[PDB]
Amino acid sequence: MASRILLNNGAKMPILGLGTWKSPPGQVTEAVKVAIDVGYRHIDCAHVYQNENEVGVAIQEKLREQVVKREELFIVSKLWCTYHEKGLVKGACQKTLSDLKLDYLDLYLIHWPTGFKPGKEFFPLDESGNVVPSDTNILDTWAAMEELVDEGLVKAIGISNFNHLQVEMILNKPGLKYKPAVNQIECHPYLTQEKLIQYCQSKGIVVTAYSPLGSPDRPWAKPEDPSLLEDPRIKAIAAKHNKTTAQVLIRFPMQRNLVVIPKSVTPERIAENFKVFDFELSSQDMTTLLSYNRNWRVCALLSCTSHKDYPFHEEF
Ligand SMILES: NC(=O)c1ccc[n+]([C@@H]2O[C@H](COP(=O)([O-])OP(=O)(O)OC[C@H]3O[C@@H](n4cnc5c(N)ncnc54)[C@H](OP(=O)(O)O)[C@@H]3O)[C@@H](O)[C@H]2O)c1
Ligand SMILES: Cc1cccc(Nc2cc(Cl)nc(SCC(=O)O)n2)c1C
Repeated sequence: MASRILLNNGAKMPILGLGTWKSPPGQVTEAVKVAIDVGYRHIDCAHVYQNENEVGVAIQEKLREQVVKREELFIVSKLWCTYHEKGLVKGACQKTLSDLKLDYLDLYLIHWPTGFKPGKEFFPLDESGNVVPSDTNILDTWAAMEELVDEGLVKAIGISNFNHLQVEMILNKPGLKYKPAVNQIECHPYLTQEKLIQYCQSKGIVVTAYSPLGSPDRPWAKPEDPSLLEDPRIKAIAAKHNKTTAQVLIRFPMQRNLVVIPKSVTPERIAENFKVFDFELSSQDMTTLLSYNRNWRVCALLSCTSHKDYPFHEEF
């Protein structure tokens, strides 16, 4: 198991990163500091997570402490849906760089393929509870992302929550300057993403698996929902390998040549989640975990099911 994966831009992306969605501002600074101390070299961030300033504080402390150099870190952020308009992309990227206190990002992603009306609200809703779209399309937003690479503000650009047709739209864009390096998608034993992973890997696009533990802190969770961390079948695989259920869940995507970004703000769990390079799931273990697929999404963006670019009507 190599600890990094080569991207189509020539850079090496660490296969394990720390997620930061739902990491409250007063906890995330310590979380990122613990993560860097433990050995994480990749942090997944987003403007919409509303904590980039605090992530910035942590990165800067560790750089000043000389625990790491900037070139050893791989920092990802994401363009939020209200900034798809071509003329807003650069400003959004610059606000993120300013919050993170960085001169460049390693990877900047279009967070979702759906553009939302610009303004103060992250999720601008109509009276029916559906998001108000922006008059934007994916290809113009991609061209604005490419300008960030030309200016040196970001080393690589990519996408998140794009279906294969939407990726194909970018790959076939007239005058394409840069291919996406990464597609960041939800992926875990209940949503195994076989077809989309096959597709992406066949195009040289690295896949990053989000919500690998099933996002037990997601705010919309319901008691009837499935729970990976409580699944007795996965606990039995963990018990066999003298590991925790979370560690099994993190190792799983690693053996599929995916990047994985488990989130925690608990120092003991940050450390636990990093101890996944000292064991191997068997061929049978992988086949078994893949069989748990149930097409179940944490993140189904249900307020956008009428949006022209909603990604999840397509099979993959
Ligand atoms: N591109 C996108 O649209 C998108 C969407 C979703 C997620 N993401 C990214 O992917 C990351 C991970 O996904 P996620 O945040 O949804 O969920 P996750 O990483 O699947 O689960 C995080 C939850 O699991 C808990 N946890 C972590 N390690 C654990 C352990 N070893 N034992 C027991 N519980 C543990 C965390 O608790 P504590 O924090 O309290 O320890 C938190 O409640 C996000 O933070 C974000 O960076 C991206
Ligand atoms: C309180 C509130 C109001 C409106 C919408 C949402 N849904 C969110 C919020 C955030 Cl920060 N992230 C997601 S999905 C995670 C992602 O897109 O990375 N969904 C939430 C959590």
